[PDB]
Amino acid sequence: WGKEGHEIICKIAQTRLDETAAKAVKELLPESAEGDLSSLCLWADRVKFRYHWSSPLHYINTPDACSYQYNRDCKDESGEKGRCVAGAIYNYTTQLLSYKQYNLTEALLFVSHFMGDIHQPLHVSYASDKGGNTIEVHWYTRKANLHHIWDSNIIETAEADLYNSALEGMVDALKKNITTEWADQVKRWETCTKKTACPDIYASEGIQAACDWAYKGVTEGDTLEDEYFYSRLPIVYQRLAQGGVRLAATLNRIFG
Ligand SMILES: *[C@@H]1O[C@H](CO)[C@@H](O[C@@H]2O[C@H](CO)[C@@H](O[C@@H]3O[C@H](CO)[C@@H](O)[C@H](O)[C@@H]3O)[C@H](O)[C@H]2NC(C)=O)[C@H](O)[C@H]1NC(C)=O
Ligand SMILES: *[C@@H]1O[C@H](CO)[C@@H](O[C@@H]2O[C@H](CO)[C@@H](O)[C@H](O)[C@H]2NC(C)=O)[C@H](O)[C@H]1NC(C)=O
Ligand SMILES: *[C@@H]1O[C@H](CO)[C@@H](O[C@@H]2O[C@H](CO)[C@@H](O)[C@H](O)[C@H]2NC(C)=O)[C@H](O)[C@H]1NC(C)=O
Ligand SMILES: Nc1ncnc2[nH]cnc12
Ligand SMILES: [Zn+2]
Ligand SMILES: [Zn+2]
Ligand SMILES: [Zn+2]
Repeated sequence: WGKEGHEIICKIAQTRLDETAAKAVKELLPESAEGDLSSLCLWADRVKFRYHWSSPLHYINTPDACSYQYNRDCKDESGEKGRCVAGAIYNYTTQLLSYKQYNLTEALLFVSHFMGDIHQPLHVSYASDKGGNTIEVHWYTRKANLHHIWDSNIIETAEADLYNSALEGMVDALKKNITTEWADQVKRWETCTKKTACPDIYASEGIQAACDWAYKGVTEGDTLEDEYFYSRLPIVYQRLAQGGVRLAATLNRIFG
């Protein structure tokens, strides 16, 4: 996701931390963050070139089908197994279990960003179109690629048009629904029988959404506007809420 999506996910997650995880996050954040995890939830995107080995860790490339399997797909262009967002999440969550050898401030920031990215449908999608990056369309009157529409345009258009430029408005509405509309599902989103995290569950859901909602109905050159926007917005809400709820559930398991 772009900045807004990661901020939303981290804002939701930080208010769902239990006391031991809230304590560990406050201790691991640098002073400049002023205690706010969401002020650094895009840090990982800012080291894609300084730490070039980290670039493939933001997504998963799959064959053209609605299927995801860790052993088949979690590898980078060189074929090195484990170098994809699911493998990164296992890596950095395992490093945080050592909290109170690695920089754990970086592990916390990578886990926060990657838990977000693994919930963007087009970050678990086709290698053949680079996760929709090569599908060129128009978002209303402007040129955009489909990947960027999902990382940024849908959220930005909702923030301006539906929330009158208050992104805290979108956060607040998601938090209200996590409490009043989605409570039973939220309990399932939080459940993980693994030691730490369950990224393969989230990636499987994500390629299914890429097929059914993101790629669906889209052809190079189409103009995506109100019909696509209103029909896809609920899936974006769902994924941002799942990302926030799961990031908190994971950090609570790790630090507890
Ligand atoms: C798990 O997390 C660790 C910590 O961020 C990652 O370690 C980093 O791994 C990369 C290689 O993938 C290392 O870079 C390479 O280093 C060697 C020289 O040491 C150099 O020959 C290569 O050109 C490249 O720069 C990097 O140094 C290393 N960083 C640390 C602090 O250990 C690891 O990649 C992650 N694995 C995942 C997410 O699957
Ligand atoms: C752990 O990693 C973080 C992020 O890479 C380091 O913090 C950065 O430190 C440099 C100076 O070395 C500053 O210019 C950056 O502003 C810092 N980034 C952030 C996000 O705070 C941190 O120093 C590392 N801790 C170590 C080496 O023990
Ligand atoms: C929170 O949930 C409410 C209720 O489901 C959502 O509002 C509904 O949105 C649908 C479109 O998905 C409309 O067709 C209904 O008319 C709305 N219902 C009501 C009572 O207004 C709302 O969009 C959700 N907000 C978030 C951020 O998830
Ligand atoms: N190749 C790729 N596949 C999916 N998402 C991406 N984001 C940046 N590059 C990507
Ligand atoms: Zn992102
Ligand atoms: Zn992206
Ligand atoms: Zn990213």
